[PDB]
Amino acid sequence: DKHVLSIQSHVTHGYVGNKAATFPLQLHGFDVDAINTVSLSNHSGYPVIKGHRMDLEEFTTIMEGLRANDFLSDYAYVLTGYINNRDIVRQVAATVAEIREARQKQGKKDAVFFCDPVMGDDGRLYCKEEVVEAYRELLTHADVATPNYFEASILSTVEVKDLASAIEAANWFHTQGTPTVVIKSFAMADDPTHLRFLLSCRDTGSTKRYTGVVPYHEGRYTGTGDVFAASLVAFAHSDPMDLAVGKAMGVLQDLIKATIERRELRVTSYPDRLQHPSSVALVTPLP
Amino acid sequence: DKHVLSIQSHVTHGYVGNKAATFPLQLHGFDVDAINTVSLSNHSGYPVIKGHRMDLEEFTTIMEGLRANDFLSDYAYVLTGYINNRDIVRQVAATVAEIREARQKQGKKDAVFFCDPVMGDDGRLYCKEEVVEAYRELLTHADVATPNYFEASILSTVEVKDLASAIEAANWFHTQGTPTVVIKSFADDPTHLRFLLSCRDTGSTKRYTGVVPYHEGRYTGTGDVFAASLVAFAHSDPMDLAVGKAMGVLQDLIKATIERGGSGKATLSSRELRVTSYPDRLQHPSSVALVTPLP
Ligand SMILES: Nc1ncnc2c1ncn2[C@@H]1O[C@H](COP(=O)(O)OP(=O)(O)O)[C@@H](O)[C@H]1O
Ligand SMILES: Nc1ncnc2c1ncn2[C@@H]1O[C@H](COP(=O)(O)OP(=O)(O)O)[C@@H](O)[C@H]1O
Ligand SMILES: Cc1ncc(CO)c(CN)c1O
Ligand SMILES: Cc1ncc(CO)c(CN)c1O
Ligand SMILES: [Ca+2]
Ligand SMILES: [Ca+2]
Ligand SMILES: [Ca+2]
Ligand SMILES: [Ca+2]
Ligand SMILES: [Ca+2]
Ligand SMILES: [Ca+2]
Ligand SMILES: [Ca+2]
Ligand SMILES: [Ca+2]
Ligand SMILES: [Cl-]
Repeated sequence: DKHVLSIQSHVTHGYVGNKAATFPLQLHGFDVDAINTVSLSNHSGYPVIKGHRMDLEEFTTIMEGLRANDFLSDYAYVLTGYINNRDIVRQVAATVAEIREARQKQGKKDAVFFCDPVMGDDGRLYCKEEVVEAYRELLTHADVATPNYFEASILSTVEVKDLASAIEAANWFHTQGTPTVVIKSFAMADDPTHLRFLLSCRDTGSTKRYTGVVPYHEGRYTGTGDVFAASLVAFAHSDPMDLAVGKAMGVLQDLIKATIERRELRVTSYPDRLQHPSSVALVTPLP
Repeated sequence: DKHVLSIQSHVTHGYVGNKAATFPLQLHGFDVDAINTVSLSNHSGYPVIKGHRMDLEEFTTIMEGLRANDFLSDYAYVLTGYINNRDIVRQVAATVAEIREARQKQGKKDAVFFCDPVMGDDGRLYCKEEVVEAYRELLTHADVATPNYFEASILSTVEVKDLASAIEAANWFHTQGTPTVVIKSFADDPTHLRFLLSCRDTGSTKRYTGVVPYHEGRYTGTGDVFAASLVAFAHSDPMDLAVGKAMGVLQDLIKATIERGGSGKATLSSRELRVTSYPDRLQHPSSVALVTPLP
């Protein structure tokens, strides 16, 4: 039951996408079955990016092999990240539905679909508007979504700038049909040394909300969301979602503080820290 | 020092090529830069295999990204496995030469190129015939080669059936220009497999042999974890101890695969190597096979 289908980027150099997600999940005892939506030399922040991008036919070809060999019922978890292709984003919906059906037929626990709606960061979109709408549709089928504040803002049309606006953005995701939302971080004008996160859990129609903070470290980091979502899948397998978010945040804080001592996360260097973070973030219920 | 360029297959399901090699190398503290020569649903052993295969242009496109960002001097190790493309196999010699020149321009020690000539197993080619000769041409530029006994047999044209025949096959590799050869396993005594390590400086050859328990059944990915383990141990062990430790890793891995229900009669899925099951045993195997000098 620790089997994840991970639909994300591959880079030869550096740690984003399946390069950020695979080692942490393997360390936690998961089999990671990766579909590499792109196979590039490196992440999009280097001066030169080269390599291959999947089209829809390449994705449905891989699916045909997974289907033919009866692997689809293996996937207790689906984790989607960088896709940046309208046709493949839409196709994930059918892929998740076919996995749900194969698992239901075999009497296994429902799959948990973690959707990381990877679109941009730091005010910059890296996809066409058609990808934004495709994620709005796919999120009608997600169990968990892990947007950064920029993605939560563009999907909901709420500027996420504080806890109130994070909650309005999260409430949009619930209405869309995602029961569990993590807005991974936002800056606060009124609290400049912290980043705040929100965990919002819709049932009753009732919503349990949790918040907390991490230190706002100087500098910019790549692959933070990708290690975060992978770590969240790992912890959420055995922990309630609030404690799973706390551990995942602690993993990210150990990795960032290591990088400052010691932009690229050295995901490989602190294997102990990926499993047992030096501290957990408090994840406290809101009234 | 601990940076590997690994040119091998990617599979979604199961544990061969880059998926099999990457986790062990990461646990040993290496950055693995993977070029995925194919992106397939699963290994060639299953009834159905689907997905994308690199052509030479896709390979040179990735190399341009690595060149333009000045990453080539980082590669202290080059490891090749599944390519199954005559043009890309041919292009690896130019890639390695370019890395050696980038490294010297930065005052770095020379790279070590580990060439796993991935072509076939159990007496059957699963590569195009064209690829066999391309491996003969690449092996003259390899520092270390890790053929299975079938690959050693088809490259040298010696039937590797026993220690003497493995030695004749290894001598062919050395004459071809490969200084260090590991024939990973061959055939009394039904309950063991024997291996050969052969090191040509000198003009002299130091040979070693050893055995591992033979386990009933066909495993896939065993060569791929072995070559990755060998790169990892050879970074801080003499080659004979590195072979001993890599054999030990494989014995633990095969025993964990059997114990989780992957016996000789179990499904292909059940026999997939349990690469993630015992990460400590990937670094520190429960046994180290003896690698004893031949006279
Ligand atoms: N500058 C920062 N200081 C502290 N923690 C950070 C910082 N940037 C990222 N993080 C951590 O990484 C996690 C994910 O990063 P975030 O920027 O929210 O997502 P993404 O990488 O997708 O944009 C956050 O929840 C937080 O734990
Ligand atoms: N059936 C087996 N029993 C025991 N060890 C095995 C078995 N198959 C493979 N191994 C181990 O895996 C290593 C590599 O496997 P081998 O079959 O020689 O290469 P390949 O997987 O490339 O064909 C061997 O050196 C040995 O240690
Ligand atoms: C290919 C790829 N995947 C994922 C991410 C996000 O962490 C980026 C952006 N660095 C990227 O370029
Ligand atoms: C795609 C691929 N890579 C590597 C290997 C070697 O173990 C095989 C054959 N199982 C294969 O099919
Ligand atoms: Ca961010
Ligand atoms: Ca960032
Ligand atoms: Ca992200
Ligand atoms: Ca074999
Ligand atoms: Ca020739
Ligand atoms: Ca030579
Ligand atoms: Ca085999
Ligand atoms: Ca092999
Ligand atoms: Cl706030």
